[PDB]
Amino acid sequence: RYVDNNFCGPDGYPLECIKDLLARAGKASCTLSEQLDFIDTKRGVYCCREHEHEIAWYTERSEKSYELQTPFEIKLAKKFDTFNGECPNFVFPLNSIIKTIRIRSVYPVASPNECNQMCLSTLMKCDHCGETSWQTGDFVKATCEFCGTENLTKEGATTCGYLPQNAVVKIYCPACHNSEVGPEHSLAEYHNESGLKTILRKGGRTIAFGGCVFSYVGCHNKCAYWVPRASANIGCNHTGVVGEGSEGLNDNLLEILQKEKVNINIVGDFKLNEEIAIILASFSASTSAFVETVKGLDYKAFKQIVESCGNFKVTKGKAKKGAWNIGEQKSILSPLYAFASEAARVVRSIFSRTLETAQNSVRVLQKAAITILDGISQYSLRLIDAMMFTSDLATNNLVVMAYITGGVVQLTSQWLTNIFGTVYEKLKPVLDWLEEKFKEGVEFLRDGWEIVKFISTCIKESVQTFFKLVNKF
Ligand SMILES: [Zn+2]
Ligand SMILES: [Zn+2]
Ligand SMILES: [Zn+2]
Repeated sequence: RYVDNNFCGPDGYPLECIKDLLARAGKASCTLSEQLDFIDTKRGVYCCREHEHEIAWYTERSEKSYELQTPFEIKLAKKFDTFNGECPNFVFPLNSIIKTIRIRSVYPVASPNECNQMCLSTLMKCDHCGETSWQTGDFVKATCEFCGTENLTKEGATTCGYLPQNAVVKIYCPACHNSEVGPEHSLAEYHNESGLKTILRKGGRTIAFGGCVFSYVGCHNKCAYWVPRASANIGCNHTGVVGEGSEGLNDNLLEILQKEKVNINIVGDFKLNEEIAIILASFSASTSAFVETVKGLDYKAFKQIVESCGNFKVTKGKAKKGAWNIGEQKSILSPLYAFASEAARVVRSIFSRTLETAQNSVRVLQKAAITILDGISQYSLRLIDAMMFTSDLATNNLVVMAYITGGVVQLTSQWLTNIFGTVYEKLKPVLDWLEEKFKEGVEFLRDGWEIVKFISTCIKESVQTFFKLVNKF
């Protein structure tokens, strides 16, 4: 059984066998340092006659007596210097600074509408698809971004995203929706009805998830509010990764984020990729504000907006060691890019959905694509239109491609109207060609995409064929 260098367990709480040792010795009321000196006299790891409490973690804790040590007393956690091997799961990430804090007793909030909802992610299999990816939600259920379905949380790597100010977690509160109990219930009633597996201690009930320890504050509008009473900080307010496989993931986060300023490095041309779009969304108050923000976006505006927050420095050119290299297309489902803003959640969903393509025409795929996009947000269509037609959008997501590509027949009609002054009968074979191309379904989505960009901001082989047809009239 592995402990830290203060002989507390992997979950941050003291061990029963150590409390019994110190109690028999009459050291229970002593300060932490005196208790540890005693334990060392008993040979530390081998102070128990039935255990070998190998020390895996190095932690710095308050002097508070051992029996009163909790995850809320930790200030620093990292791998123990002489421990050769991989670490077991630990409540906090390694190489992290730990901070600690009805709602008025926690945050300077004027009303619940000023609280921000944290982004909680779990790495797990989606039953609906078979894919394994980072699903976004809370500590009870999460949504699979590929298909939009909800799955119950399972054991695996977990993370909380970048901490917003006044961070809360909003959970469906069955105690309030159950009309027999309703709002104004007692605390005991909430925890008995919620049905989720909390960690019960003499000091209350808490939840350990994604590098934070949450506690219950209160309810509003039949939702329960939890707050990260304790949270890790590995750099730029990121809370790191905990759970199976977290050690490798943390190494990737620490290399990039644990700096005085996080270097955002745009490699090659500045294109509004999925990764850049969500980084900018992180700084937008609302989805509607983001729609206005992305209009006319270029590198300079991106640099100014991102750097204005103080935690980042934006540069461009060649890839650099230790920098946040953006330009090679990487998955947006990661502990990195775990932004908690409203606009960021919409952007993540838009660029992560897939289509159920089965020999369908472009017109059919567009109808399905719009249905998906409308479900995500009523601004999703205006947001995509802005990114595509007032900026320089690039993606390989089929839902976004299907929505835009299906409109090429209307854009072509208007484009030909603008060039030649009206719609001519001689130009019908160009529209008829597109209608036949729509029968290719997925096979034409990339070809149409390039055509839309060509006419949108007015040469690839798909456009050379189309353009040659137009030049016949
Ligand atoms: Zn023991
Ligand atoms: Zn899925
Ligand atoms: Zn409630």
